[PDB]
This record gives sequence, C-alpha cells and structure tokens, in this order.
Amino acid sequence: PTSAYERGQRYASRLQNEFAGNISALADAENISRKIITRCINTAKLPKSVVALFSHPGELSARSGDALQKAFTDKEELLKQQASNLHEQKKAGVIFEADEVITLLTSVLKTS
Amino acid sequence: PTSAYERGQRYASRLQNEFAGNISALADAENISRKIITRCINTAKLPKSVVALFSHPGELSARSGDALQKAFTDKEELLKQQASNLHEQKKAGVIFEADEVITLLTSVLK
DNA sequence: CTGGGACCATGGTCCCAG
DNA sequence: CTGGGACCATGGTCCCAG
Ligand SMILES: [Ca+2]
Repeated sequence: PTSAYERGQRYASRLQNEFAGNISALADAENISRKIITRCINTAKLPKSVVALFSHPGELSARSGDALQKAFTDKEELLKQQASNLHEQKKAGVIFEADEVITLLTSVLKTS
Repeated sequence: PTSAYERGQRYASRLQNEFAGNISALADAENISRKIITRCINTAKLPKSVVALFSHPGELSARSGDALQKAFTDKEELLKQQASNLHEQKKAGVIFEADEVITLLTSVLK
C-alpha cells in the first residue's frame, strides 16, 4: 500500500491547509480513526534522511515511525546526525534491515 | 495478487501441477511460511457460493477462511445450504457485514 | 514433510474524560 | 476538541514432535 510516511505527508498537508488543523474533521473526511492520522502524520515528521535508511519507505511502520518521532522529540539533531552518521556506513556497503534500522537509531539515546 | 481467496487458487495451481503437492516446496518458492500457504489454499477450498456472500473477496481473511474450511470439513453439504439462506436474507433487505457472516456460517455448526 | 501453537507488530477502533 | 490506553483480528514467522 502507500507508505505510512507518505500517507502522513499527505494527511499533514490536508490537515494543515484544508482543515484548519481540526484532526477530528480530517479523520472524518477520510473515514479513518483519528489516531491513525496521528501516527502517520508523526512518522512524516521524521527527517527524509531517516526514511531513506529503509530499503522501501513501506519498511517503516506507522507505529514504529510515530514511536521514533516521539523518542527523539527535542533531540531532532541527534536523530539527524545519528542517521547521516549511519548513512555513511550504508554507502560503505554495510547493510541492515528495517528491524535493526530503528534500533541502531535509538541506540545513541541508550547507555551501552 | 491481493485477495486471500484468490491466492488460495493461485497457490493451489503451483502446488498441484508444479510441486507434486509438496507444500514445503512452493513455500520456499515464494519465500513465505507454510502456514500462510495452508491458510490461503484452505480458504480457496471453500464453496464459491460462500465467498460470493461477502461484499468483496478481500473481506474474507485467510485466517478466518482457513478457519471456516475447517469448521466444515466433511459437512460441506451443510455450508451451501447454510449460505444459500444467507443469500435470500441479504436479498430481502437484511444487510450483514464481514464478521457477522462468519458467525452465521459457524452458528449452525454448534 | 506437516499442522498445531505460542508469539509478534501492525493497522485499526473505540472509549475515557479534561 | 484531544491523546492515552485497552482491545481486536490480521498476516506472518518460528519452534515442536509425529
Ligand atoms: Ca464519514
């Protein structure tokens, strides 16, 4: 289907410049749960540099995207860095699937 | 493609004339767990008279299909009958959705 | 080989209650 | 209006022991 990220991207535009920011209204004219608009929109708030790490945008879950976006609130720069500082390894041939991508990012927020 | 039911017939074709009826094979052919292929195929073995009882083949999930086909192994003549009525009812107004259908089909079983 | 079962994240819904 | 939280069925993987 359509990647949560790209879904959110659209939900966002829709919500902002067509719905006055009333998410109730947006989730109604899409006949979908308010919380869905939310997860998606949230994921879409991640740097496009993070969606890339995944082979396919569809690899990033709406749940895991929303989760990552929260985990890095007021820590945007760390995310961006830890992403590009992880993209360099990707270019160097280094490969990891979606599952780990999300893990290697929240890693810099954990002790070991 | 898409529909659980559709994949059943799709998975069966390859299962039969291509893999001798060796599930483990086709399973490794289309990198996917055996349980999946079992599920979809089983949905396929269901009377088309039941599948066409849903608002769209995708409404009937592999999981509940596999579930149905099982709740009527050796009682298939009970299904068509059970399903036939359901047609009269949705014909004469009555409008049930995805879930309720599987209940109605399974209700006679107990 | 094969089906059964436990397990998993996910998309999604709906309710609670300022 | 809103998010949080409790829930649910799905598709799916994986191990278990004939
Ligand atoms: Ca509506």
